[PDB]
Amino acid sequence: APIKGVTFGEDTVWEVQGYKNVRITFELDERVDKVLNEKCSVYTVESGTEVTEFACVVAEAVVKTLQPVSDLLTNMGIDLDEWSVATFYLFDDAGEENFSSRMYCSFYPPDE
Repeated sequence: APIKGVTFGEDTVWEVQGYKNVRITFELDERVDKVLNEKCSVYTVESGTEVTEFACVVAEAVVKTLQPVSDLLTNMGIDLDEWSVATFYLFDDAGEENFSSRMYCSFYPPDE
C-alpha cells in the first residue's frame, strides 16, 4: 500500500496512492538469475514516469544484489561493472516498451 505521505482511505488504490507494482522475469544470467528475479525483482512505479526511468532504478539494485563473487562473472564473460553502465530496455508481453504489472528486461534495443 504505497500511499502518499499522510493519506488513507480517500477513494481507492492504484488511483490516489500515485504508484504501481511491476516485476521482471525475462533473462539476464544463468547462475545468478533468481538473484535478480526472486531475491528482489519487484519494484514500484510512480504516477508520472518513463520506461527509461526504471532502467536506472531497477538495474541499480540488480548490481548490489548480484555482487557475491564478481571475480567469477568476469571470468565467465559477465561483467558487473557494465551492468551499472548498461542499457535496460523494459519490454512487455506484446513486445513493446511498457511498464505493466510485468515487464521483461531485454538488453537489445526496441527498434530505433
